[PDB]
Amino acid sequence: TYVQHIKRRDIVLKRELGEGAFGKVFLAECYNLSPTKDKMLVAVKALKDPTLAARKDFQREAELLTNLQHEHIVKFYGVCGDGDPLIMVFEYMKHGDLNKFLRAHGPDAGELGLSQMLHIASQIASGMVYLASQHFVHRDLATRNCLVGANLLVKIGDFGMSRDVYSTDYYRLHTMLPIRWMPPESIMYRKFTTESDVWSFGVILWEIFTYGKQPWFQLSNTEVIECITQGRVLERPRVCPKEVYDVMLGCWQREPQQRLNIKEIYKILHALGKATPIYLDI
Ligand SMILES: Cc1c(C#Cc2cnc3cnc(-c4ccc(N)cc4)cn23)cccc1C(=O)Nc1cc(C(C)C)cc(N2CCN(C)CC2)c1
Repeated sequence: TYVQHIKRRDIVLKRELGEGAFGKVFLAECYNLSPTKDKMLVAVKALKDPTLAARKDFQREAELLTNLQHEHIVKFYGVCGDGDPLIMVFEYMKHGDLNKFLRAHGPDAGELGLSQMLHIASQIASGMVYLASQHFVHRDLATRNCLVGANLLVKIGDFGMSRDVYSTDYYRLHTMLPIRWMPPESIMYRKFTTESDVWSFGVILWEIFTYGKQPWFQLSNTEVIECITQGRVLERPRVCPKEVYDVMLGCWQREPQQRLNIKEIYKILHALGKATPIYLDI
């Protein structure tokens, strides 16, 4: 597909946010982008001196995000031309990643109410309904890969593992894998499907209702693999309503075809809310 072309001259970097496998991410301003062409905040990913593999991954990401557009998928504005660094431009989400957001509202840090937790969950589920409709399998759904904007707006992205910060969330089972978020068939057989994404969503629900705590925090990586392989599941958080835990269990059926599908999950989460927010388009 064609990707929108942003001029390098129109981007002004303001602050560095982090670095992944695919280069540094910055808060920036961009001109000539908004309908008024007035400057607007964006996030910029910059890849310096990219290898061939990095260039290919950059192109794959740009094409994917041009094609996958939805209210709850991270919004992508375009790329700069060929050169160094390679630059990709995203919508700025001012509250950052959902895992840090959840932790900032947790007891170990006011707090988030049931309505707010369900709204976060429902928005992620909505994004996943869209991904499933495009036959896109994400493989790394987790709150660390979701962004939070104004009005508790949550969108799904994929940032990968941190380049500069120590992380406990990935383990080399080749490739680093988010094993704590994965079902038995993904760990044992590398089978990744919409159904393994549903498993991960159940783990996201657990993250939300524990304010971002790491799944299986009490277990080493080796113990996690054995635990998941042997069919143990995450325990119900004390502040988690039984109905919400029952949705998690619906995600965590050992047989993938017995799991709730994400459309079913979306409907349930929406019925579970006492006063589900109303979505408008004007
Ligand atoms: C949004 C984003 C960005 C960004 C951003 C942005 C805008 N505002 C903020 C605010 N905070 C952050 C922030 C700060 C700290 C930390 N730890 C995480 C995020 C990022 N922001 C950077 C790199 C990659 C992406 C991104 O999600 N790329 C993406 C998305 C998708 C969708 C279809 C799920 C797919 C892909 N793929 C590429 C790689 N993947 C393995 C397979 C597919 C890449």
